[PDB]
Amino acid sequence: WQGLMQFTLPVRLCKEIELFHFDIGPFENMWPGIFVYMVHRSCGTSCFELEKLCRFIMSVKKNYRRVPYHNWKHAVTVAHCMYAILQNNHTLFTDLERKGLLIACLCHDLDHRGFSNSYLQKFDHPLAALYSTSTMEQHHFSQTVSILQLEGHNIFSTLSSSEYEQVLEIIRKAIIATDLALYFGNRKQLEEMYQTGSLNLNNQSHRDRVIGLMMTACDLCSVTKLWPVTKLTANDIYAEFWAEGDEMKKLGIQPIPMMDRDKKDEVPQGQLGFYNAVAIPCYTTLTQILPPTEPLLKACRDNLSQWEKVIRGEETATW
Ligand SMILES: Cc1cc(C)n2c(Br)c(CSc3nc4ccccc4[nH]3)nc2n1
Ligand SMILES: [Mg+2]
Ligand SMILES: [Zn+2]
Repeated sequence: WQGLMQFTLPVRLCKEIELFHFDIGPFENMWPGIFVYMVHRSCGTSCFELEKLCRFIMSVKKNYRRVPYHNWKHAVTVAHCMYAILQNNHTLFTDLERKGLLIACLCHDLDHRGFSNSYLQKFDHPLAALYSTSTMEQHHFSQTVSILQLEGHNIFSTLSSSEYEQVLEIIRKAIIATDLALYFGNRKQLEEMYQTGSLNLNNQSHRDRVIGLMMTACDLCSVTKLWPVTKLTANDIYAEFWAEGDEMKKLGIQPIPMMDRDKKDEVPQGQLGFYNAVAIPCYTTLTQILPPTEPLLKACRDNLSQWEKVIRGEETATW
């Protein structure tokens, strides 16, 4: 925490970090510092007490598990995408939203066990008893509130009780929105609002939907990196999915192909299906609403053409 307070971002990165395609991968020692940097530039140096923010960040890190994908790296990656959207669309948002959203993104997968909502609900895990829908996401929000209530961690203590209640609702809605089950309906409504010219960012119901799609766009942003980085991250995603598949075999339940390591051949077509059904529509709608986010769409389209290249047998060396 102390070290973090003395972190300065190297000047070469100060330019690169503002770009959507920025990959945090090669800077692991600087991830906590990169988050403080992004909060300071977007929100401001006075949004949070520096000691409480650093204490908060280090507890958030401790409370992500050593799972192949839903880990600390993912949290900082999703926060960086949100940083880039906010910097590109700064004055469409309030200080409270900028605060809420950077924090929501860092916390949105807190205490992830590497198990899907399907697993927990099929195996009637206690979390699924509590949280009937959006099971892990309700848990991630609960974990965020637990961390905020730690001694020295309440980064929102400069707020009124009203504003505290407001920022918790921004965060609740933002984390819940990362349930991909909710994405399909959210994007369909946004697409209709946009095509019919009814979308109004000063309409709070519209604004909540736009924020939800920003949360999907940031959660999925590995598909917006340069091909080699996207391809490396896909390996982590499958490491985790296949471990769930293995855990189901043990328990006498057979898994869906995506979670079955003995169906690895179906990955390229699986990705094609994921890009067509989820990622391309997501970034397509976000770019309509927030034209500065276009680079995410262009990058997503580039990676789709790369998966097509893999499918027709034309890819290059792996390492
Ligand atoms: C960044 C990201 C996020 C999500 C949610 N991803 C998913 Br889901 C996938 C995998 S799509 C897929 N379908 C398959 C069918 C059979 C075998 C393998 C398959 N992979 N990638 C994601 N990336
Ligand atoms: Mg999640
Ligand atoms: Zn996530």
